[PDB]
Amino acid sequence: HHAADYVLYKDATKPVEDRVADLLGRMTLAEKIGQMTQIERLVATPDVLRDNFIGSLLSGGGSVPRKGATAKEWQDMVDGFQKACMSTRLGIPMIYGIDAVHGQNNVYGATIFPHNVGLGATRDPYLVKRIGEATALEVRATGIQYAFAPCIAVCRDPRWGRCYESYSEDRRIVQSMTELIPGLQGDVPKDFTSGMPFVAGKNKVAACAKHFVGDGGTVDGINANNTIINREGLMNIHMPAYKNAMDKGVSTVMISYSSWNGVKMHANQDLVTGYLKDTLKFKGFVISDWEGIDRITTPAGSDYSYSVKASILAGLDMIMVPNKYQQFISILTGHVNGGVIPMSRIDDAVTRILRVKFTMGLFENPYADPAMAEQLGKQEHRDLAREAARKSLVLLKNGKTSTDAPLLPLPKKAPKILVAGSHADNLGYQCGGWTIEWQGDTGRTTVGTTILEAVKAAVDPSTVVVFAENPDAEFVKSGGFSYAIVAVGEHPYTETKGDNLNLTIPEPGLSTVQAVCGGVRCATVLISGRPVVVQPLLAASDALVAAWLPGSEGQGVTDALFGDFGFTGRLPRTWFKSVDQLPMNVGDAHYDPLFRLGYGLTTNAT
Ligand SMILES: *[C@@H]1O[C@H](CO)[C@@H](O)[C@H](O)[C@H]1NC(C)=O
Repeated sequence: HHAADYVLYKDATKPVEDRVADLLGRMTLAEKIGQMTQIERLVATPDVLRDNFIGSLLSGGGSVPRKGATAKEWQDMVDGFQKACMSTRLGIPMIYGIDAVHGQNNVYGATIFPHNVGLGATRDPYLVKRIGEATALEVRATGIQYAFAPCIAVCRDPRWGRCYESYSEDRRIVQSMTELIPGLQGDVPKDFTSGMPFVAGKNKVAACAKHFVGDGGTVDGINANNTIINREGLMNIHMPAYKNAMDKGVSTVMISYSSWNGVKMHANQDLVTGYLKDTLKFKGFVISDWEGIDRITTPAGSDYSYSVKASILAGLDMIMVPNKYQQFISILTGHVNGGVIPMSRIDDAVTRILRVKFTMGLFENPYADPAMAEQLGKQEHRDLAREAARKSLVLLKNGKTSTDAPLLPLPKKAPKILVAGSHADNLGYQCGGWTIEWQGDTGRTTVGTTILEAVKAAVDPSTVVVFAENPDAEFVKSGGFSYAIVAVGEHPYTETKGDNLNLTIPEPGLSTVQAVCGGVRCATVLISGRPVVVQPLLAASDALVAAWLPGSEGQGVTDALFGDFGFTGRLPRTWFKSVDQLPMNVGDAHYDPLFRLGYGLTTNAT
């Protein structure tokens, strides 16, 4: 179809499958294995990208061009690495991936939405769609084309450090919230074949259903450990949302570090090829986790030869190396040259990678759009995050006795009020993990509104607002306060750092609630990624709200505290009485919750 130097794969009017086959038929083994290789930006250079024909780059948590970088700085970084890849013989663009899991959360000034546990509490899949929509725009603001989300783990034990990354312990809720996928990617057309990848174009991103499969079912909630459950229970609890993800055209699937009955996911051919690919008919690309193939062995990295063979034969297509690319490429090349990995396996992997790249429009728009930079932290998106935060809140108590006046909603007009606690004025704590840094961080880490800021923004001008982080009992008694709002809870964490067998919040937390509530009628705002030991907090408090990890828009919290909207959130997880009960789900036998799944009190707007 026309000039003498025509190349079919470069013709945007041709069918994706024809473009994929055309390009594939031209590629050398080095060019094929290059597509299968994803490296960290920290090891990337123009020569490295060109000389090893690299297929993909990522930023891990905290991997940023610099602290405070603008959207434009991100675009220019991404474009520099793209220019190198486009300069190879075949000019195959790279795809850049990142953990944009509650907004474009590594980026300064990005809107930070509630983490998944709170979204589960909203029971609003359209809200979650809109969050996917907004997140795609903020990811494209930075020139990035690929988000490692959604996490569709079904967390069955809250001692897991990733429980906040699960929408719920109930798979039906997780299933409903796969609407994040068409938000991030665009809706699939009416004719669509389940399992095909889809991304609408340059204003959308490729998505990633993760981590396949049973990541939320591990023993004692130990992150990346073994999930012991029969096939029936794997398929009834952990798998279903993957089929909803196929039906919505999820582009990619990331494999879990976890094992299923002692078999590493990253080596599990029956599940990755037999089930995901051959039974679900998945046609996008399967990606490893970060040194996931290394960790097939114990110790990790003790037979990288075997890791490469096991993973690739199992059916993984792209490998998140992410640093030792030369070793990865060399070992895989050697296995193919030795006949240990057939060319049919390499060609399948490359076909899937190229199918996602052509489908999403990456060969037509390999570079960033500078007009999209201004999408970052946009007010419309902050309004959406505020709505989500407010909708996520679960009211657990609202009066000590059944005869007390309901504390919430609080009046905006009062002579003097107290805001107190470690989490009342700490933006980093209210965002939790995967925010700026991998593990999150403390204090004013990005643009947002703390709970204290939000109070000051909500109250009548005649209300005096006093902040004290950890006031003693006498301070409160002597202060002439109408009421207090006290915010306490967990510190930020991510992955194995968040694994916690006691689930008791750090001090001073309880002690400040006790001091404050001892003095004046109090509304306690509990910031956590999960249920935590709550009976002592409840005993002290007039009202108590489970606000989860509500993100940058702290006005969502005060929207409900002051009655602009009613409380509507409901527990998306069981609240336990004691950690000795765990695991405890919601049709066991020892099922004896403090608050059952679905519990939540309501108020009416004032
Ligand atoms: C689970 O963690 C335990 C305790 O650290 C360790 O013995 C074991 O290797 C882990 N198992 C798996 C499958 O990761």
